[PDB]
Amino acid sequence: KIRLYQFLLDLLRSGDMKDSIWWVDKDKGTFQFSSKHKEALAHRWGIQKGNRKKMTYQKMARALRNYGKTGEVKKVKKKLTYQFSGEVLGR
DNA sequence: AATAAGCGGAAGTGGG
DNA sequence: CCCACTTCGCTTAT
Repeated sequence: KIRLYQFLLDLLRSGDMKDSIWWVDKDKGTFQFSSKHKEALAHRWGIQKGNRKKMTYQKMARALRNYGKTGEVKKVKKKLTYQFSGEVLGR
């Protein structure tokens, strides 16, 4: 199956769900979620995984926080803003 | 109080 | 048993 960071990057690269997520600085890999439309994006994540329960942004963001040590996706100090690693962007 | 964003421990569940 | 997520209490700022 597809990893969450790759699902998010795929969305960004295709301009699907443009109301839900967008680049802030695409060269740096900084991207941002919509306050009001993030739940439809998380909902789509959960379906794509076939999960038992419905996926919510909180649980998606819980998953994102695990990337913080290994580094694929880091939280930026702005509202709803994260950043892909350079390694993630090069692939 | 209310609310949205943000955090991390911990047990559960996947993985041709 | 780790991967790679998946499913409260706490905390801060408005």
